[PDB]
Amino acid sequence: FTLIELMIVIAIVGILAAVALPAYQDYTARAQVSEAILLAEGQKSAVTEYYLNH
Amino acid sequence: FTLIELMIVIAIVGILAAVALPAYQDYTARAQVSEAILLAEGQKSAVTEYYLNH
Repeated sequence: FTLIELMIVIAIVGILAAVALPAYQDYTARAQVSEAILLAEGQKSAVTEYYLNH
Repeated sequence: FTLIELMIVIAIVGILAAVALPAYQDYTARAQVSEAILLAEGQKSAVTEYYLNH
């Protein structure tokens, strides 16, 4: 019944390859989001300039 | 599967070195343009003078 001990090791592996990964689709998003942040930044200038001029 | 976390960091780097640079060929232009602005300025004088005289 080391087999159990085995099947234990199996069992603990059994419920070890499921739901043990939080928030990574969450995390990639941030950067994937933040990528979008990276772009309109330059627009701020003429926006300011417009506000600056006007 | 920190490898994922790794490959995530890779992945987020993956789509991080592409299209994250707005409008700079746009911006250089302005000055590159504005350089051209700098020159004919002096012509305005005799232009005025011509208008001034005449």
